[PDB]
Amino acid sequence: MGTVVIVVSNDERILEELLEVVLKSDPNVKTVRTDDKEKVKEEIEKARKQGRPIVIFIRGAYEEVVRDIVEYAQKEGLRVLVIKVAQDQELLERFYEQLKKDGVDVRVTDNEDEAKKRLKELLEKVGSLEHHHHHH
Repeated sequence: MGTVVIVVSNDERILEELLEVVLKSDPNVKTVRTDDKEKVKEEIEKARKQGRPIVIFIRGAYEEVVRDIVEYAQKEGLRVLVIKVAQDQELLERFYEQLKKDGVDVRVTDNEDEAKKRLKELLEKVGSLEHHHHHH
């Protein structure tokens, strides 16, 4: 109950399309476009309260803010899983390194087409692990 899945991508329309994917898949799973620091934390309190997964849509430039939020989500003791569209960028990689070095799990989809599929497939169960055995 109350798993936190943070959908990040640089382009807006991707987060919009991917919003509609998860929102129509389940309207009680709180898909919040906010890109904020304090608000995400407030919505996480609501998520754990209901006992439902929460999907936070942050942009690539805004993703820098997510590390401020990570501390709170750890203090909760929740499963923190960042679903992130990689696409060969130094800024995108810069922040990404902080997640893995810390211990927060990050699913790099590396595409937008598969990203939306990943989201709905994680709602089939909970979203707390890889759906493929990542050899290479």
